[PDB]
Amino acid sequence: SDLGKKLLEAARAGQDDEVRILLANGADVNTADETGFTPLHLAAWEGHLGIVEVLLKNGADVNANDERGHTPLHLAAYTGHLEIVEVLLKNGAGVNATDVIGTAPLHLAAMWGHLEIVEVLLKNGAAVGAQDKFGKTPKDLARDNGNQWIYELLEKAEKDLRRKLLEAARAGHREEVEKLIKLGADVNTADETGFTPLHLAAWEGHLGIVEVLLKNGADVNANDERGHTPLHLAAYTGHLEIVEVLLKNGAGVNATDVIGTAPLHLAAMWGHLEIVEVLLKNGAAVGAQDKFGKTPKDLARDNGNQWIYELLEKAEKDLRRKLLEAARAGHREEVEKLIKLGADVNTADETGFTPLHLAAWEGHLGIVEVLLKNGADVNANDERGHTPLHLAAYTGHLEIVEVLLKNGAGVNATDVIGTAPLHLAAMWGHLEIVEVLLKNGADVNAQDKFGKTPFDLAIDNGNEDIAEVLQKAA
Repeated sequence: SDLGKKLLEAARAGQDDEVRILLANGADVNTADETGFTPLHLAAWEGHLGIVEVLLKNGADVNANDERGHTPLHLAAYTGHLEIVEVLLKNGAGVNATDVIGTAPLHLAAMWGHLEIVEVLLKNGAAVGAQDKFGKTPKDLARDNGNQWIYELLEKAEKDLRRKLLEAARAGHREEVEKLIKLGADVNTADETGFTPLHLAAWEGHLGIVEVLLKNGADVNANDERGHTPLHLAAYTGHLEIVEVLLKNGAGVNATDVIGTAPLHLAAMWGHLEIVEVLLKNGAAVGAQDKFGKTPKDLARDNGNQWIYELLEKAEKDLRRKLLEAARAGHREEVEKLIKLGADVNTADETGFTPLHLAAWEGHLGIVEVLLKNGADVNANDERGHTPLHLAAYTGHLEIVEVLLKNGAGVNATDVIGTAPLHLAAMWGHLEIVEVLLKNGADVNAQDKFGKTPFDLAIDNGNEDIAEVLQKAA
């Protein structure tokens, strides 16, 4: 619009009567130049109050944005035209509008020292905590630029939001909380002992506030000065719903304070059955001990929470059963985790088979290595007196024999019948394994219950090759 082009220049120039003529003619009040500036942008950037008010009466978009997100309120605050600021807000300007850099009007007012404008912007709900791409707040800009009066004004406002926020989270003022967050309050501020608004909201049982704080980016796993997370406090005080929300939002179900106390310790200690079930269902480890060696089960037993003791006792039994089943099936992932939850690595079934036994019998070298480094007894015996090395030689798992011996497997161990690993290897014709056993110092003269030697068993089973080797070894 050529007519709108002259109106833009008429606003930059400041000719009220010329503008009035152009408004009665009908030239678009929201004309825009190449950048995106409208007649109301320039009336505010130059400081023509009367013109501004007149454009507002003809419905100039109070929140028009140029190609970089600058509104008329940005420009008025930049240049320091207080009368235009107050007017623009009277027409519903966005007090917290930000450009593509995240700069708000309060950034500009604070930087250039327009105290009166700063006071007004705050009176209309400006967020003191807003940060730009450089991470600067209006307080930091004032400070860095030497506006001590303004810096102290904003430093005092931030100090008040942190205090009022914490007091609201601890008091249950869901509305007051949501308000203070809009005003820039640091959602992750911490009191003298490190408690955040989330700690307090969980400690006091304000589910609503816990939901708001999380939606706004609160650290769900925030630690006080001693390692207590909000999940700790929710379990301590016993707020099922909060415990659920936190876990849904990524809470550390096994987080431990400086005393090794986890949330499960506290639920069991203070008899919060429902929360105990939620924590176990979400991966809580039953084997965790505090600095006194007490597990969650010890604390329920010591504190008289029997039904909770039963559940934890069952959970322990279930993990040691699943570990045996995982070791057999060949599920390294299931094994590794079950070991973390607290599954006894040296547990045994009815036969006396341990997870290591099952792993050697089924030929799961991966799972074998996991158990060994986790302290699995290499020379564990079953009712038959079998060692994992026995089962390995029985089945021909070469690599599992090497790893077992590597980790100290009794090479000359004998079962109840006196059978040794070398007997099995020669009996079942595992040439390569016979070479490893003898190379690892295996007894060649060993006799079983029948006086038979590994060579004799190589004869009876008719493995010439292994026979010639045992014959050469002797």
